[PDB]
Amino acid sequence: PQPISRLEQCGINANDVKKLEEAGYHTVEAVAYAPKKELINIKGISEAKADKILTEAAKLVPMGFTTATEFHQRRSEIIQITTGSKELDKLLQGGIETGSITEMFGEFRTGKTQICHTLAVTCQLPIDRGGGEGKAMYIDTEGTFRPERLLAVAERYGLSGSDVLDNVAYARGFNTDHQTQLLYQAEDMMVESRYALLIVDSATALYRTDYSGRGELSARQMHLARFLRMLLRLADEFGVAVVITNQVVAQVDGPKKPIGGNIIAHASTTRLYLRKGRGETRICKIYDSPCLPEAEAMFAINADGVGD
Amino acid sequence: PQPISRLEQCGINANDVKKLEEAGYHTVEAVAYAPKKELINIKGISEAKADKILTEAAKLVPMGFTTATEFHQRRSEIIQITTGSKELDKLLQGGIETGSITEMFGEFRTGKTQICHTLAVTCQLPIDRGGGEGKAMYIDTEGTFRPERLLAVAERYGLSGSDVLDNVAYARGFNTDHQTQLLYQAEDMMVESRYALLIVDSATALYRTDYSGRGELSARQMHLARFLRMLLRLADEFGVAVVITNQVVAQVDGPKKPIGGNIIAHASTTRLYLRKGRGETRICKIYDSPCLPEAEAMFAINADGVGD
Amino acid sequence: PQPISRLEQCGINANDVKKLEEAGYHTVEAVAYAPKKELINIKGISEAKADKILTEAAKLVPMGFTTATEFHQRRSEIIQITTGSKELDKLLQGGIETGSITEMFGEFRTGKTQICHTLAVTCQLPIDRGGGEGKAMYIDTEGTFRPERLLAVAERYGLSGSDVLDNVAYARGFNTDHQTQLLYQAEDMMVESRYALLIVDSATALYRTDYSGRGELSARQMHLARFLRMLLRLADEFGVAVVITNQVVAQVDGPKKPIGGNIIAHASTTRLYLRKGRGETRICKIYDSPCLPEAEAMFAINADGVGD
DNA sequence: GTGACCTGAGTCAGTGAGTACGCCA
DNA sequence: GGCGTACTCACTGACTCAGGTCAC
Ligand SMILES: Nc1ncnc2c1ncn2[C@@H]1O[C@H](COP(=O)(O)OP(=O)(O)NP(=O)(O)O)[C@@H](O)[C@H]1O
Ligand SMILES: Nc1ncnc2c1ncn2[C@@H]1O[C@H](COP(=O)(O)OP(=O)(O)NP(=O)(O)O)[C@@H](O)[C@H]1O
Ligand SMILES: Nc1ncnc2c1ncn2[C@@H]1O[C@H](COP(=O)(O)OP(=O)(O)NP(=O)(O)O)[C@@H](O)[C@H]1O
Ligand SMILES: [Mg+2]
Ligand SMILES: [Mg+2]
Ligand SMILES: [Mg+2]
Repeated sequence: PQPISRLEQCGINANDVKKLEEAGYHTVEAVAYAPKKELINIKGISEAKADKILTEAAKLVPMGFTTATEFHQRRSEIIQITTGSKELDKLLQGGIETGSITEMFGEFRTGKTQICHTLAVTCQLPIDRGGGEGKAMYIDTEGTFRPERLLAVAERYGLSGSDVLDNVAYARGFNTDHQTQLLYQAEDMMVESRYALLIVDSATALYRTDYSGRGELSARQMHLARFLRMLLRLADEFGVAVVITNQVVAQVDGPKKPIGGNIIAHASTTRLYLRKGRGETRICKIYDSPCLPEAEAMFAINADGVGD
Repeated sequence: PQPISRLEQCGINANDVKKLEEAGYHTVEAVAYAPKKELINIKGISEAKADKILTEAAKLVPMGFTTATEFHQRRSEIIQITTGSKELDKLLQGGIETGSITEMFGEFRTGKTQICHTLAVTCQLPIDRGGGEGKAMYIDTEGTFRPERLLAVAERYGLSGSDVLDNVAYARGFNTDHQTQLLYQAEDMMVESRYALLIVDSATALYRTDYSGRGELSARQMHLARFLRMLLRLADEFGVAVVITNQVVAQVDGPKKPIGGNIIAHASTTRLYLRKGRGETRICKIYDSPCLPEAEAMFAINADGVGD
Repeated sequence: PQPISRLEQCGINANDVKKLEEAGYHTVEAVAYAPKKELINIKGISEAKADKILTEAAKLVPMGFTTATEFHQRRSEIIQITTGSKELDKLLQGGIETGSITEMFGEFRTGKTQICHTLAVTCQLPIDRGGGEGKAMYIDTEGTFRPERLLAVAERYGLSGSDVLDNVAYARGFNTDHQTQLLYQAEDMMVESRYALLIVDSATALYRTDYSGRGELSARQMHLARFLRMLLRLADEFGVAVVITNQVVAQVDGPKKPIGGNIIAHASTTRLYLRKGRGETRICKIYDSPCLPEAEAMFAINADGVGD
């Protein structure tokens, strides 16, 4: 957490610091991730303070050509502890690749919210369970968040108390504004919420309800792309696992197809697939990942705890 | 391959040469390549100083009319870094020419970063396997550069695990402005070396999330043109391949076209479309190349690297 | 044509002829075309000197009216260069005409470079079959010169060998001032030897990438007008077939119009819109030509060249 | 042979750029 | 297999002539 408040000590005007904090941006990394074009439109920042803040931000962080040795060493802060029920974290080697946009693009009845609760609990798994991690956020656009499931999966992982594992943000969207403000206040600049989980339950569901037809596609997807960029910037800020879900559409043209299309196809790092099949048990895929190979898995929910 | 300070050794004022060095010109070609307008825009340079700088620059480097057979004998050595797949480096004649800019685009899960990952390693190779006898300076904006592959690459090529990572230069470049900036830092830090492959993985991932909406589109494409022209400058200046990769959007008629419009369409020399095929096997196509004919590959993304 | 120092040997003092030799006036036709306002601003020459050199040049070069009947005699023996395709041949009424500016624009992968490459070899074919029997100059601005593709054309028509790469002269413009300066250097290489093609592989790519905004819009259109003026001077004093190449831009208001605006739109006698057709086969439609219809035709790019 | 004085009058336009964005049984 | 809508960007500079009137 290297925020705009620590930027004050660098010699930056306090008034401009607060007038940037009142905007979306909250950290030196945030402005260093935005052009001069985005800084030019903040009222009270006029074409000179923006540039000098750009130079100060560029000098403050080592945002230059490295050799990636340090990048592999930074891989150590990143843990994939998605245990689930069976064959998670073994065949699906990367369940939570912190710093990457995991995307459970799946189907109804195939346990996307259930696995989201599992993921939220596992991101709170202590150091003894293969690494201890924090928790910062949960978006509930479709209004399906039952912390009773959190308690049930807590008992699965050996957690007696689930109120400690109660996710720090039960925010909801109600519309396409993707909960603008929480990305801004919850920039996770405190001492907690480091290597946390940022769940967006049905991130682009509301983009389907509110935004409608071809007449609103451009605005819908540009809003979506700005939102996904905000997610990616949040992930780049320290390290956080951006785990989102998504629903399928039906290809009447002549069986799942992306919703959000190529914006979410390219934005998300490790995109994922879920299937029901036969019996109670359901199948997944390992689908997109620059590191993992295509494969399938095998899992089932229980009442006293859930896998995938 | 002649450092800019050598013009000072000719007799040009030391203050002028250093102020040009921090002006974005780090080779005797950098000053010669640009027009007088950019040199004039530099602080401390008048019209006369710029004119004498241009004359002394044109004195050294041959800006003349060499017959096409001279260029053909220059074309005997092209290096043509191999791809790793027998069919892929057969569709490409010998590979990809060094000294021209190549672009790879496709939908998700098409192995653009896979081709980059298994084609940058093939540059720090003896020419016996179509190597380049150079290094890499992979630049990557989305963080698709997952280090697990980055250190699981080297088991097939015949090289140790130490001298693959130690021969790449990775930064992030999480801005539209940071792309050209990183190009400048790369030029000034790699003039004193012998590189064979500069990779700009996602040239246009950052020209969507950043410059949102029309009206803001023209500045987006002007910045893209600036970046692409400086990119092309690194080809004549250092004789390297500068492979970039692209993305797609749904061309809603009311399904596959590259982003960047007609600015990335023209600057690129060779354009490769990667598409998911029947099963794990991929399909590559020659979209837009000056010498290469249109044909399809069938390369398969294997664990060691792109094979067939 | 006659070189600059022809009447000077018995006329003006050789010193001022060598003084104006730096100003890029390497033929007495060029001095004839010269405005007095553009000769007062060069060093050495006074009012009386400028007037006397202009009177001498006007004595050497015809300047007034001429009955269109005799100019029809000139136009009946001009040479039209074969394009390399049989169907493009009749479409362009004998192919690319000489002594005038021709401009083919289009999106990528439309074969604009490919037609120029085949034009560079068909520049040397005999008078009974090919275009002008002369050395082909290839001022190139994108680096997409492929001598290999030149050869494949040489196998056809039975002019194989590197004897076609010796005739072709290849420059490489690196900016706008230099692309303009290269026409001063190219000015003297055509008064001493026969050249029959003035391919500027992209007339406007560097204008697009050099002058950034709207503040530079008046400047760049002025400079481009000057460049097209010297192009027209070359075309109408050497009788070379200038073949410039234009890119495209996308209309956002409502769909691909060429870049350059009302300057190059008016100042490019013949315009072609090459468009991709189906498969490997592309289409060439006429856009703006004062003497041939606005139809559209067919062609394709093979491993041999741009033929059927 | 001696002996300086007095400011008026405005002008004349030019240059286009730049695509995005899936949907539904 | 019948489905549309979205707008903002700016800098440019060189220019000349004209005179004529007196007494102590
Ligand atoms: N506690 C449980 N025990 C066993 N099976 C369960 C349990 N909870 C849910 N399930 C099963 O898992 C499915 C959950 O599907 P899920 O995709 O999470 O629901 P949804 O309504 O599609 N939510 P979302 O996809 O986030 O919009 C249910 O339909 C049941 O078949
Ligand atoms: N070890 C491996 N063995 C086999 N296949 C692998 C292996 N690692 C990666 N792959 C495959 O390579 C594919 C390419 O990854 P991909 O999703 O294209 O990365 P990306 O190019 O960064 N994504 P995008 O930007 O959407 O193209 C994966 O989906 C796997 O199918
Ligand atoms: N040997 C060949 N055989 C057949 N077709 C070929 C061959 N070489 C190139 N082509 C075709 O020519 C196309 C390229 O045309 P080109 O003239 O390079 O377009 P351009 O618009 O000038 N390129 P850019 O630099 O992106 O503007 C390729 O996409 C192929 O379709
Ligand atoms: Mg469900
Ligand atoms: Mg890919
Ligand atoms: Mg071309």
